[PDB]
Amino acid sequence: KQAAADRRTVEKTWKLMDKVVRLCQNPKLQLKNSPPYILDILPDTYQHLRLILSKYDDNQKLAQLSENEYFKIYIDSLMKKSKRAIRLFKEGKERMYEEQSQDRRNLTKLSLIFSHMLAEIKAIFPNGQFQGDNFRITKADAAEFWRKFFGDKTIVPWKVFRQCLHEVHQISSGLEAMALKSTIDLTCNDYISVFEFDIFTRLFQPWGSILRNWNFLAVTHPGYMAFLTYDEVKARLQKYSTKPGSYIFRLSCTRLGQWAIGYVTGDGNILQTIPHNKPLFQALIDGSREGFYLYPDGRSYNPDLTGLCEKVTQEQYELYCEMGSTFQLCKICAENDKDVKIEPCGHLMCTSCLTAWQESDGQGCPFCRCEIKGTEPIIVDPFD
Ligand SMILES: C[C@H]1CCCN(Cc2cc(C(F)(F)F)c3nn(-c4cccc([C@]5(c6nncn6C)C[C@@H](C)C5)c4)c(=O)n3c2)C1
Ligand code: NA
Ligand SMILES: [Zn+2]
Ligand SMILES: [Zn+2]
Repeated sequence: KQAAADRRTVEKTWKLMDKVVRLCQNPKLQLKNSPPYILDILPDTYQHLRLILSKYDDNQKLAQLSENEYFKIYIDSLMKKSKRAIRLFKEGKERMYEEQSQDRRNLTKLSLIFSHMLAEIKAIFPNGQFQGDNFRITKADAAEFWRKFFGDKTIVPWKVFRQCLHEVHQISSGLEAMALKSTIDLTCNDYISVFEFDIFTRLFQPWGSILRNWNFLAVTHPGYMAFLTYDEVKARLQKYSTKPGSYIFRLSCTRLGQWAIGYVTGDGNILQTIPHNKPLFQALIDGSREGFYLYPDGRSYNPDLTGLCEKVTQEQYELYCEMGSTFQLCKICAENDKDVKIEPCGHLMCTSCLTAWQESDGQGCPFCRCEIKGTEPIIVDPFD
């Protein structure tokens, strides 16, 4: 239960956001020219929040806004992520100036989250006016699922979303559900908004086989490159500029919900194509037949995608989860955060899973089988 999003609460996010901007303005960091551009995202976020406040310009309008379920979650997540970014500079110290450090990698993860939060607030409050209850989900079969399970809700907890999604498309394991959460929950707030749902269903359409499309195209395909700028797509394909047909497909934080396929032309140039509102697997099948998309990431084997027209190991899901912010999530249930540490081994899980485990098997830790001498409540941060 988050606090009401009153004017005072909104302004606390601006004060925390101005601190993040000040910390990121250190020339040693070189963030002025560093995508997705946190020095442009936080001012844009501030201007959007100001635009919202101007549309709810009276006591009664502000009473409606502070009670808006989506706005309350937005302000609460913005406050939490800004604080996490300040905490990152405080603990990273000199490591914040080394571009390859894990502390700078964590700053890039937060930068992507702020970029996604900005696109989300602009879609849900276009021109500063709430339109979440009138949001258009692009795929009709996806729209029918949202309306069936969540009615006119603009946002739902991940816990509820996953359970309802399982009712239509079965999720086989805790690791798969964790991998899925990092893919849909772009703002890393433990909620799925209708906007995040619309992005995921556009990327992995058609709806009828959405988890098969996601497992194949994002979890196991060697051509998948996650978020990349065009300059990184070029650097990635530059080593293979001597092999026409080499290709990769990436997401763009300035074109949410669409794919960009970068490839080597017959004359050695690197060009890109944005497929239409049609499955990515059909664009890869078409381009393969026509000799444009032959070697994913420059490698000779191009997986047979025709199966998707008419298998994933636990290790693959674990590696997929690296870029995400799911370390705080219980690996067993993939719906509650880790809040208990087993002693002496130190494995972590949620309280419900440990209780369920002690009432079921209980013959040692569920991960290492070592004798459970004790338990200890803990708080886990996604960057641990
Ligand atoms: C715009 C440029 C800026 C400079 C840096 N480069 C390279 C870069 C760097 C990072 C990092 F770690 F440093 F922050 C990174 N994190 N990240 C990512 C984060 C959360 C989830 C995801 C998904 C995913 N893709 N594979 C696994 N999963 C969980 C794709 C989603 C639908 C789910 C990805 C991603 O794409 N990153 C790409 C990008
Ligand atoms: Na979210
Ligand atoms: Zn659990
Ligand atoms: Zn253990």
